Amino acid sequence: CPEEIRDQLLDFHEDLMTHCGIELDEDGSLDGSNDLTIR
Repeated sequence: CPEEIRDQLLDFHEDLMTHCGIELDEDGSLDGSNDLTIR
């Protein structure tokens, strides 16, 4: 099977949110606070 058992690969889709683009699209995806306690 693929890596993700659920449907496809990751987070219900890739080329959506944070991971296909990480040069600054991750940096845009990490928008504000309240993502982790290390903030």
